[PDB]
Amino acid sequence: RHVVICGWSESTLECLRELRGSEVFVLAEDENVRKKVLRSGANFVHGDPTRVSDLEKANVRGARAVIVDLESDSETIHCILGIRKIDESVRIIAEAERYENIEQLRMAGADQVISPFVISGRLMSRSIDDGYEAMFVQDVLAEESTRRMVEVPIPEGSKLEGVSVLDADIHDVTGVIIIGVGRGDELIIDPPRDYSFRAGDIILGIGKPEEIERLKNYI
Amino acid sequence: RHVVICGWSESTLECLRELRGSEVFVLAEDENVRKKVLRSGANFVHGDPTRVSDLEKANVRGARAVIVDLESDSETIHCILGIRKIDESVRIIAEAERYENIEQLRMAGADQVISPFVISGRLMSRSIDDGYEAMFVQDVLATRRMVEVPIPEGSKLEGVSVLDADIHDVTGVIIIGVGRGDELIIDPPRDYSFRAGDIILGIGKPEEIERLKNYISALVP
Ligand SMILES: [Ca+2]
Ligand SMILES: [Ca+2]
Repeated sequence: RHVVICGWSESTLECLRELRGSEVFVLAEDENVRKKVLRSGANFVHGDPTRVSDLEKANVRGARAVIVDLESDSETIHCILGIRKIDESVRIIAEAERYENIEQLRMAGADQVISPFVISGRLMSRSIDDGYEAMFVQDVLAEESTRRMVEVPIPEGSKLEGVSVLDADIHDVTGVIIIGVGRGDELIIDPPRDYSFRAGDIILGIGKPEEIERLKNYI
Repeated sequence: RHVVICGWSESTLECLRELRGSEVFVLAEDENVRKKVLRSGANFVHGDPTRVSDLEKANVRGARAVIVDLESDSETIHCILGIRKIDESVRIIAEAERYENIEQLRMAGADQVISPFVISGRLMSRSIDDGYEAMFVQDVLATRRMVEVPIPEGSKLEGVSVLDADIHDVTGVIIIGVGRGDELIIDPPRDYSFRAGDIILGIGKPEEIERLKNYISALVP
């Protein structure tokens, strides 16, 4: 389908770059960003992210997801309320500028809130002696990285359905390091050898392209 | 030792929550942030982070590290230059508001640059279907968290390989990578050989982390 981005910022620019090859619509009030937006691989809709009519024009209804990052947390929350009037099921991902506004965004309808400064501050605290942890985080989240983090869903009828982590022996078989399994609303990091996989489970792993393809085929 | 923070923002506020117990000096020009800075646990120094005299009284010389986060790109650069006039080796970690200034920051002397909007933008792109990757980055940076453990001189594993070390089964800590020199080796091969100085990046619970520390300690009287 398509993804809709509300607001044009250093965060949303990086997001668009990472969605290369995907259809994207960017909705913003500053008409001067159209060229960069087009060059960046997306369609640009000039409008107000807090206005239902404009959110509808940017094709919010039925979108795979809507990403929101307006200049202010107050503007961001108004946009979320607006999206929910159009599609109460579409996934909404919003950026919070200040920690004190996170819950407000969730209440408005955000399914996920990303707080750049909370992540940066935590990384700052972990970088007093060296920068390996920050390096790890920034790199595995990049689609272009040689060894990156991938999400692989366990399809219905998978050979691993009902199979334990131990028996799946994924790392030796694929080369992919399993960091966690997403099931329902939670994430199980380093699942016990006992853990039994289920269809619908999301395997979070790290590996090179080759190893990733192997995991997909294995799964 | 002690850590110095230049400037004040939501990022340094969060950093402080993480550095509790450690001695921290915050140097900032807007006197309006003094209240919050003291409540966060840091000693406050009102001054110009771009001025050598103010950086010196904030204890930059000999610090463990200096974290720099100023709104101005130019000011961040000026701050780094000031730090380098005082201490040529102290670790400098700077925040970049815009991707385009990352290299100017390194040119000035920053050892590391953190780009909040790059990390956020990538997480946005990875969160289209679900939020597990974001859930990961959160749960690990704050039962199980990511940790760095240095291989000491004369360490038991100093010379042993990943296959032989079988650290995950022995400690329960999952090894996500090894830091050596200035390169990070993610998921070290079976043939990889631990060396003194290496930094092991792992995810585990406090007890599993402790097991790793002892499994890695040096054989010294
Ligand atoms: Ca933003
Ligand atoms: Ca900042």
